[PDB]
Amino acid sequence: PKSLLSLPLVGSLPFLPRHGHMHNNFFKLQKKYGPIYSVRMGTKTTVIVGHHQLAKEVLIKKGKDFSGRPQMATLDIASNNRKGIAFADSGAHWQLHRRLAMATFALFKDGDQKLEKIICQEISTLCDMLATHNGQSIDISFPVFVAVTNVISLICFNTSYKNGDPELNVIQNYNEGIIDNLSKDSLVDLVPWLKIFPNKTLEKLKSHVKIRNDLLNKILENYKEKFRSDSITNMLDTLMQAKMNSDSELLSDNHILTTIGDIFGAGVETTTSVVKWTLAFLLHNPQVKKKLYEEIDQNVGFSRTPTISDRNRLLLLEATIREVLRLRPVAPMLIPHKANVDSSIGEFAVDKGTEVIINLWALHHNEKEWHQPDQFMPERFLNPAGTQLISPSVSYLPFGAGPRSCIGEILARQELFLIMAWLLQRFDLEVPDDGQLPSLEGIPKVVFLIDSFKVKIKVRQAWREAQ
Amino acid sequence: SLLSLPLVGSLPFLPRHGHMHNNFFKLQKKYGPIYSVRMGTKTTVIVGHHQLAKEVLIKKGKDFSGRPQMATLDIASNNRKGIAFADSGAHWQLHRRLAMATFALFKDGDQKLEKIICQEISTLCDMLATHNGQSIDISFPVFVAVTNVISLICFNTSYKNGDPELNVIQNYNEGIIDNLSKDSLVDLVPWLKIFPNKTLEKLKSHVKIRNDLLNKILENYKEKFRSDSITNMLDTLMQAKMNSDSELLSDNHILTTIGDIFGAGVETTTSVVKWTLAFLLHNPQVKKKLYEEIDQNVGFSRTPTISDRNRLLLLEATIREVLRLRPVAPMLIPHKANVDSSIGEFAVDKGTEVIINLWALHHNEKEWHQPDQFMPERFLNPAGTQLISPSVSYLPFGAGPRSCIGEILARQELFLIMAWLLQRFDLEVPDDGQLPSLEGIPKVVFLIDSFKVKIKVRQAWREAQ
Ligand code: HEM
Ligand code: HEM
Ligand SMILES: [C-]#[N+][C@H](C)[C@@H]1CC[C@@H]2[C@@H]3CC[C@H]4C[C@@H](OC=O)CC[C@]4(C)[C@H]3CC[C@@]21C
Ligand SMILES: [C-]#[N+][C@H](C)[C@@H]1CC[C@@H]2[C@@H]3CC[C@H]4C[C@@H](OC=O)CC[C@]4(C)[C@H]3CC[C@@]21C
Repeated sequence: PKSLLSLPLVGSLPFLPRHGHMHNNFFKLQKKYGPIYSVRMGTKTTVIVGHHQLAKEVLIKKGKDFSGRPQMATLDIASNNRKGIAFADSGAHWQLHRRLAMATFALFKDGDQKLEKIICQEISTLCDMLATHNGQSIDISFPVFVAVTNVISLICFNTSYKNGDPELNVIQNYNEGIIDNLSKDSLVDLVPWLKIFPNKTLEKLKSHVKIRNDLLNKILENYKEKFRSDSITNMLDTLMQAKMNSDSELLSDNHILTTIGDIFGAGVETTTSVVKWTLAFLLHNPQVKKKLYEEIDQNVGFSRTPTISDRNRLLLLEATIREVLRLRPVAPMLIPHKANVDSSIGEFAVDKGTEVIINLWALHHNEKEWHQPDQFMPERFLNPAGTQLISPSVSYLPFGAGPRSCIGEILARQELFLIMAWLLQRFDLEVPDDGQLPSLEGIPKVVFLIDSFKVKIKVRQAWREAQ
Repeated sequence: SLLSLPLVGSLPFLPRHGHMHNNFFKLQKKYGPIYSVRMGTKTTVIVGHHQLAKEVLIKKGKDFSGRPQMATLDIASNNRKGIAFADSGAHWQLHRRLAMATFALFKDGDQKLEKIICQEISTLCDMLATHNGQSIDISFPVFVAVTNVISLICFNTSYKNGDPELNVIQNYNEGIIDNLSKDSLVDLVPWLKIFPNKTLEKLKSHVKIRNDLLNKILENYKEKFRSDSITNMLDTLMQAKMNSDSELLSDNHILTTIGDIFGAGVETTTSVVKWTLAFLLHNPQVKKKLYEEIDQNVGFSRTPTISDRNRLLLLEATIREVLRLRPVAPMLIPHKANVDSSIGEFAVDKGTEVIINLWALHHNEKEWHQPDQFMPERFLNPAGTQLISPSVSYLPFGAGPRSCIGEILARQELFLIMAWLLQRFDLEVPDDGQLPSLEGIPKVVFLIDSFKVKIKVRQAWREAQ
């Protein structure tokens, strides 16, 4: 029986570009194809991994095999040709700067530079500014941005900004610009639209990165006179020292600049996003918010301000931060990895140079590893009696794992806990007067961001009477 | 057999569709330049020709110098205190007089208005220059500059960079403007009283923050005031009360007058600057001529001064054309008949609200050539060597008893901001090509949608520094 012919197929993708969130689109495909599959774009083959078993083989068991980074035209501009840490390929450059960066956080282990003290100082500044807005609905994005930017500038240069220093608006402006132009889908851009049609994405990215580089360069030069081999106390000292003791090819001035830029961008954008997400979920869940005010008042009161040691007491607050980092991870697909050598994932072959994506969203929403994964439930991280924190699932990796794992996790966890505890001790946070709630859908950029929203700020009466 | 339906109400256009001032203007084709509308028991008269407008504001200004009472205006003005929304009477008359007498304290000296103004503009230009090569919204830096100028006129104080109080003011200013009215204070249908809403409660909560902030300043000034140092607006008001009428100089009355001056000085000037920048982004040809004008007449050996209004004629005509096309108050503030009177020989009863449609006057096709078009040249002789007044149908600052009292301040603020900015900065379209929408948002002030501008330090200024 004759039959019409099937049309020649020159290309095929399993979902529509720019429709839906990529991480969720990859996760939905796991019903059809399993937890690991590949897609080819020209000559580049990419592998997506969506189960914690296989993710741990990529990140840990074989971490060094898959520690590379793929080269992207956008990340080249941002990383000054793959310098820095996050977007540098595995190699001597990345191995050294990563280690020196991790070593700087020991300069702030304890003493007067104890991170908790640096953080609580800026948090005090932030809470004071916020209190002037008593009774008003405001967007707290910038006040937080300034606080974390000062904590990071103290770690990097032992310098901090003064209220109103226009530099803070200049950085805000080129951070905004680069994040808006770098990627529209969690750094996983299947189709290379940038190279098919005429656009100015790369030209915009250069403009913003020029202002960033020139600003950092001005600081790094004015610091060449301040430096003393006897006084290493910040990240810039650590780097400048190794350059003197040298290799010196690796610690060039552009290499140092770009490595500082990564720490700054990483430390400000991630932390500020997660605070905003946490506020948003509490506006949608006043029942959790009420319980957090009760916990913070019974365990800390108002005689003092929260300290890191309160982490052992404010368990629901720690469970909320954990639940927010599960639901809305800062990087729902981490940063793309790359196979440094021929290797394998779950017995499947993977050739050298293959881009490997870990779908963190899939891991955090596996219906077999989590009860009601779509729901904001801080209790999932506490025992039934709410007296002890737990780890309900092994499919939980907000900070990654292995050689490319996060180096600022300690800082981030202290900033988050303290910001939230200080804010909750002093302020009622309510829906703005016109009743709008933030959309919890999110915008998947290099960072998984939430749409800007306003919050009604009111100084709590319990905290007022206590004065 | 078939009859017409009983008709219980009729309005000549659809509420909340289009801009009111323009809907009123369109109706003149059909009804003439003056007609009336009756809402319940309140009759309102709309006036749309310069001849009749000048009879209401000037020839009969005293007959029509009242203000209609509105629930929303009552909250903003603490029950019709202040000046702008105060009914004609002793209170309004005295405070307006004292507010105007305050500007003579700044006619010359170390505190000459041009010195106060140029100081702030210098700070603004230094802040804006840090943004070299970036696209920004210049709303807040201007708001802060002008808030400092007015604060210096009222208290001889200014805010330092970063003072969170400026964000607090910006917040409740935005809140009050957003909830005061949706259409130039000419809200025909009283929706606020028909359906459940929280408009008046949002306004109260914003005004409370304003009143509390102002009260703190005023009661901390009682410990500063001296009879021998009268140098600002608060001094002028306190002296009058010391020399006393004193019943009209209550603390609330002084607060509300100061509130009116701060709000009027800051939100009007900030809007006009944003409107001027928008039009030049749409008219690069005018923008180039301005750069050429200022370069040849002021150069880069010094910053512009007020005396430069004699040479920067295109800049002065551009400002005039922006106040014609996008008046801060397209329908002024509503007036009211204090007595039984007449307009154009028609009877107007006492208590009748009377609205002057300035938009109609400024777009009259018989009085202006291509009134829809942005044409700074219309205010210069064909040779571009002297400013002219091409029509009598031009009243951006009102006229008569309720006319603007800050015109002089505003005209110097506007001229100097633009001159300094054009001397030093290239102002161009942001990187993604978006241009501002010139349609506007008719609120208590005729506002322009928020937009951004790429700011760059000019090479001429650079080289010459
Ligand atoms: C809640 C906050 C944060 C979360 C959830 C987070 C998560 C992550 C993730 C998902 C990655 C990619 C992991 C991978 O490729 O396997 C990463 C890497 C990185 N993180 Fe963060 N991060 C946070 C905060 C911070 C802070 C405060 C800093 C700096 C002080 C920082 C510095 C970095 C850097 C420099 C990298 C690049 C590391 C590399 O490629 O070797 N992060 N982090
Ligand atoms: C471009 C800037 C400005 C424009 C176009 C403008 C225009 C106007 C207009 C049209 C009126 C209403 C006239 C009427 O109701 O018949 C008015 C009134 C008023 N203006 Fe302005 N004005 C400006 C700036 C200022 C400034 C800088 C101040 C104070 C420093 C100020 C203070 C006032 C006050 C207090 C009134 C109320 C007068 C009264 O009701 O007796 N304005 N202005
Ligand atoms: C964790 N995490 C995240 C996975 C990463 C950490 C840092 C890293 C980059 C580093 C560069 C920087 C440039 C800054 O724009 C100018 O400076 C904007 C913000 C970035 C793009 C951040 C965004 C988060 C990241 C991808
Ligand atoms: C000319 N003109 C202008 C068109 C008018 C002059 C002043 C007047 C009022 C006075 C009160 C003030 C309260 C401020 O909110 C807190 O302070 C917000 C801004 C206002 C509402 C301004 C708006 C402009 C005006 C109607």
